[PDB]
Amino acid sequence: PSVFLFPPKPKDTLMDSRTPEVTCVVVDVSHEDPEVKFNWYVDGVEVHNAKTKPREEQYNSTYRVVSVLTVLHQDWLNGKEYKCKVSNKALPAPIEKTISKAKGQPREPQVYTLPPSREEMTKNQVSLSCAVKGFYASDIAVEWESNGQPENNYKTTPPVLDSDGSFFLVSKLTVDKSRWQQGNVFSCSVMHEALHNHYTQKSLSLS
Amino acid sequence: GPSVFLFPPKPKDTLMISRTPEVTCVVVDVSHEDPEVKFNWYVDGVEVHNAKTKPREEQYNSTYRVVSVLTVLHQDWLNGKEYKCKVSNKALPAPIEKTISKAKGQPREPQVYTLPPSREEMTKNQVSLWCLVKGFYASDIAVEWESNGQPENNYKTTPPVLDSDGSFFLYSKLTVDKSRWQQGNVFSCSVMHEALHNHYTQKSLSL
Ligand SMILES: *[C@@H]1O[C@H](CO[C@@H]2O[C@@H](C)[C@@H](O)[C@@H](O)[C@@H]2O)[C@@H](O[C@@H]2O[C@H](CO)[C@@H](O[C@@H]3O[C@H](CO[C@H]4O[C@H](CO)[C@@H](O)[C@H](O)[C@@H]4O[C@@H]4O[C@H](CO)[C@@H](O)[C@H](O)[C@H]4NC(C)=O)[C@@H](O)[C@H](O[C@H]4O[C@H](CO)[C@@H](O)[C@H](O)[C@@H]4O[C@@H]4O[C@H](CO)[C@@H](O)[C@H](O)[C@H]4NC(C)=O)[C@@H]3O)[C@H](O)[C@H]2NC(C)=O)[C@H](O)[C@H]1NC(C)=O
Ligand SMILES: *[C@@H]1O[C@H](CO)[C@@H](O[C@@H]2O[C@H](CO)[C@@H](O[C@@H]3O[C@H](CO[C@H]4O[C@H](CO)[C@@H](O)[C@H](O)[C@@H]4O[C@@H]4O[C@H](CO)[C@@H](O)[C@H](O)[C@H]4NC(C)=O)[C@@H](O)[C@H](O[C@H]4O[C@H](CO)[C@@H](O)[C@H](O)[C@@H]4O[C@@H]4O[C@H](CO)[C@@H](O)[C@H](O)[C@H]4NC(C)=O)[C@@H]3O)[C@H](O)[C@H]2NC(C)=O)[C@H](O)[C@H]1NC(C)=O
Repeated sequence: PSVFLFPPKPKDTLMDSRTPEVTCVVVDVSHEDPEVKFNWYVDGVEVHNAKTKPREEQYNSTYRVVSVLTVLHQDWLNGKEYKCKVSNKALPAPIEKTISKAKGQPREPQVYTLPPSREEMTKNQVSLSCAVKGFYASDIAVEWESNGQPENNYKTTPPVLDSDGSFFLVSKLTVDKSRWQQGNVFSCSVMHEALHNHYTQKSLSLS
Repeated sequence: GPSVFLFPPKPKDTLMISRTPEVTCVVVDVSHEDPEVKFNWYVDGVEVHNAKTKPREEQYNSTYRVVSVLTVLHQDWLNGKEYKCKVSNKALPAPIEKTISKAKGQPREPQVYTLPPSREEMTKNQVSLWCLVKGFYASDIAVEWESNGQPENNYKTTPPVLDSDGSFFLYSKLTVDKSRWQQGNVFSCSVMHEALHNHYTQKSLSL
């Protein structure tokens, strides 16, 4: 059996109303030795506000035991390291993994909206684009709105490392050509730690 | 004991008759005690015998790495033939088999749209030209940029992203000096995919 450690979701660390969690996942737990132990440490000191989630049975007769430790938003953003220690009979030793936020000076996203190409104006649905570039580190959230309400027919590329060490991505919202032609306003909402209030939004409409 | 990794041709290799597409079978962690390794190759389950196997190469961790390379016919790959590499070791409990092929499904033609810079970005010294490529299947694809027939190499392309209709999309961002955009030099996005006629299309962008 092997251990895998996962950071919080980007949006979770950026809004106080959300609950960021580090999650320790362990797999290949044979039914013969299905009892697993966890121990969590934050910046070298042990912590006890963690929990454990109910297990499952994978298709290969191996259990998948998990444990989520709730973290302070500011703890994670300030760089603290999260060590998860895993002990079991079938493992010769206690496995450990330490994870933290990427190191370095945060850099603010620049957000640019791009209207659909005229060539796409022959289709019944058109593509609205939100370029987000120059940000560091790569944790970011992007979503779309119209008239203050969610526009969910969108997909966003992962962050891509640019030649200057910052990241970019593009979000693509697909809407009915009719909606774009009447002049409705669409908005691209970006959250990132380096933005004021962790949030910014840019609009896009037919001129 | 040993592990086997099986690698496909690069996207452009199967798309141009000048290039040579290859499937590469790599065996690592071969021991000194049992160093002998045998490859068997199969196409749609029929054994083939034209592969080129290199002699074992000792690595700095005192294991051997052994490589066998199978030339494939472009149209065999594009027609979905399955390529199986079988690796035999006297230490191995049974031979290790790996198979690779093109991703399954009906190919779908990429639509290619160029997008000019946002007016907001027009206040910077450098500027971003966008090549949207969407609706393609499968996700093996190549994108590059040129101006006046010469490579424009200062670009980055997102990985393909699975869209909600089952096809893929990606963006390629070419960054150029804003001056070049404003004298009106023409930039071109070139795309290769099995579902394009002649496996190639090109879209231009200019002020
Ligand atoms: C002893 O050393 C050797 C050699 O290492 C060399 O020497 C030592 C001393 C050091 O100096 C090294 O730095 C030095 O490189 C070690 O051999 C290595 O063994 C590891 C683990 O066994 C292999 O890892 C795999 O790597 C492949 C990808 O490998 C390509 O990219 C590497 C760069 O990222 C590159 O180094 C490789 O050479 C190879 O490069 C490609 O080569 C092809 C063919 O020539 C070429 O056409 C390409 O252009 C070229 N590409 C590039 C970018 O250069 C990786 O894909 C593997 O991941 C799969 O397997 C993992 C399980 O091991 C799993 O976690 C992954 O998720 C993934 O799993 C696969 O997932 C897919 C779908 O996602 C699924 O379909 C598959 O079935 C599944 N496979 C599974 C589960 O097995 C993997 O990470 C190294 O390639 C190999 N190095 C070399 C040079 O061969 C050896 O480990 C050392 N031994 C000890 C005991 O220490
Ligand atoms: C039985 O069947 C089981 C179920 O199919 C199977 O379990 C699987 O086990 C494999 C390993 O054997 C494990 O694979 C790892 O996956 C890591 C990422 O997992 C993500 O994403 C995958 C899908 O992409 C999901 O399946 C996972 O559940 C997990 O999802 C995340 O879950 C958390 C939980 O809260 C969420 O918060 C996340 O949002 C969510 N994300 C996503 C996208 O879903 C992957 O990182 C691992 O790769 C690394 O380790 C490998 C060693 O095995 C290396 O080969 C590889 O190169 C990676 O190395 C790391 O690379 C880093 C970046 O470059 C470096 O910085 C590190 O240094 C380096 N570390 C190491 C140690 O190498 C790995 O592939 C699956 O996740 C797991 N599935 C599940 C559901 O748990 C069993 O294996 C099966 N057993 C048998 C015997 O058949």
